[PDB]
Amino acid sequence: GAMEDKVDAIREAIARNPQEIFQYVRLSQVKRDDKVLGYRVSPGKDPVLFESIGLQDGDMAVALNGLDLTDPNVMNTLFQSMNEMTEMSLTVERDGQQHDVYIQF
Repeated sequence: GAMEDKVDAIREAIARNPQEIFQYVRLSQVKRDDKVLGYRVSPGKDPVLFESIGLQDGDMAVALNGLDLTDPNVMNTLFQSMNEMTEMSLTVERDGQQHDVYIQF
């Protein structure tokens, strides 16, 4: 009950300031031969949000709100655009299997 309420209070703050999502969901580039495969996703300031979205440790994001995360320049665009979005749809590869996960702010 209290974790759900805490997750709702984080979401509300993200809704008001979407870049705050990056305090909770950390992305770190994965490369193979100098090509970016995507971003390893890990929990940030309070892991409850990362957990609530359906993310697990070791997941690699390959698409985010329709942005192809193999594009070496796309992070520029992601950050420029985040404050304009009201959800995050993520496609992650998890032990070699893709999953779509979702949070509406």
